[PDB]
Amino acid sequence: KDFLPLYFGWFLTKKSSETLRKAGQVFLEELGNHKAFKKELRHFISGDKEKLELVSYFGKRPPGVLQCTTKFCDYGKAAGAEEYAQQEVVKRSYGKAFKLSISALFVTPKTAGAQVVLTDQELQLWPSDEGLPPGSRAQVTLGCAADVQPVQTGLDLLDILQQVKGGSQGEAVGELPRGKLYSLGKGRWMLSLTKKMEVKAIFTGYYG
Repeated sequence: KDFLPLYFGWFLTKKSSETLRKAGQVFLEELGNHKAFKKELRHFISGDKEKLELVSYFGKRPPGVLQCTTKFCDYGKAAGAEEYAQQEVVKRSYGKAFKLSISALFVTPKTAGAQVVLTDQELQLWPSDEGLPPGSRAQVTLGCAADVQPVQTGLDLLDILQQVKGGSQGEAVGELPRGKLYSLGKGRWMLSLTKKMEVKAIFTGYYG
């Protein structure tokens, strides 16, 4: 038996990764500057030379190219890993190029990320291990706070998408070049892009 990757996912191309990463940074710089954000600072961090630099706050960022993870396998140790990797669709798609659609950027006290909206064919690659449809958790992580783990970004996203589903999104508290800014409370923020970003990526396995 040959062992599996650390994980499967869509790995963005150099160009797409650079584009998204840069858009992510601009958003953190813009957000940290926004009046509506500075007002809610107490809900973002507990601690207290007045401005918070969000780029600094999300002090852990992906070292290489950005990526959208499907199944964490831990070389076969993760539950369902073998079952996921044995699927025809996974084996067929391995090394194939895809286009991912980014619909929004979001920030919480724990993570910063980009929401990915998967096509139906891409959803075939989403593992099957709430009231939101499958694949809602899909995202690209842009940054995390010092003690936060990668799995958190997907959780943060779902929590945001639930707030939207319930109509607690609210009126846009601002307008950024790329879209409307929304305050969901508890340090949560979302930029709904006027125009969805398309990024190119390759579906494959990372071995560490």
